[PDB]
Amino acid sequence: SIQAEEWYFGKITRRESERLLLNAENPRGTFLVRESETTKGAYCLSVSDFDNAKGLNVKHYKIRKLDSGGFYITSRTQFNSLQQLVAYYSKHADGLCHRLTTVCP
Repeated sequence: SIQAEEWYFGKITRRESERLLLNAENPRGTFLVRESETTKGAYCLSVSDFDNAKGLNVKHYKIRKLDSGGFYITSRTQFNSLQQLVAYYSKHADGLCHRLTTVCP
C-alpha cells in the first residue's frame, strides 16, 4: 500500500508541503508524495531544489493513476506502482528539478 510508505504524507496541502520542504537543512531532492488538492484520484510529488539564483525552493509534479493500472508524471514513462515511480526518479532526474534524494523530515 501507498499508505504504508514513509514518503507518503497523504492529505496535506501544497502550502504545508512547502513549509516542510523549505527547511534550510534540506538538500536538493528532498521530497514527499501527497494527494493533489483538487484532482480527485491524483497525487503530487513535492520536491525541494536549490540554486544561487532562487535559493531553496519547491516544485510540485502531478502524478496520474490510470484505472488501467499505471502511475506516471509523463504518460511516456509509466510504473506499475507509486513505489516503482519513486525508485525510478531517485535514479533519474529526467524532467524533474532534481533526482529524489531523501524523504522530507
